[PDB]
Amino acid sequence: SYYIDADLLREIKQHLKQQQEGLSHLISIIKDDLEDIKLV
Amino acid sequence: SYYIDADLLREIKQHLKQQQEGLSHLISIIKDDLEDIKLV
Amino acid sequence: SYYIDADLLREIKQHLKQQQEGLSHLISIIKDDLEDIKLV
Amino acid sequence: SYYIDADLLREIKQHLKQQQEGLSHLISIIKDDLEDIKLV
Repeated sequence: SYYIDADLLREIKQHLKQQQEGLSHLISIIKDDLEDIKLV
Repeated sequence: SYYIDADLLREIKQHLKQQQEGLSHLISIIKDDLEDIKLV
Repeated sequence: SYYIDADLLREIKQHLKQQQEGLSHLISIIKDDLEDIKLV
Repeated sequence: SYYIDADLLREIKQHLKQQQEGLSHLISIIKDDLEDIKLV
């Protein structure tokens, strides 16, 4: 049978992966601002 | 103690704003798809 | 012959709303921080 | 110039990590949905 929302689920997943990459990028910017800390 | 530039918060908040827009987009398209499917 | 399961989409929508709640809370925390910055 | 405690930034990072967990869980749910649709 044809799953009527197949293309939609694929699109939602792709958007979520893009958003996940955005969060990774944010986390990376934060890590880069903290990376030179030797102690705390 | 360790500190960072306060303006980093504004960069973070800008990206989060965008994350929010992305989530809103996805919620909207799901609501639209559910409306279109008329089960009888 | 189609296969349709609206519960799958409702589940995804529920998770997206939960995500949006968390993201709104984080934005609020950063706005609070930026308010405090302005005052020194 | 204005400086914020590095710990405030580590806290934001912790919330971002929680957001990443949420997106991962949702991506996993969609992936599982799409596997299941193969058999209908």
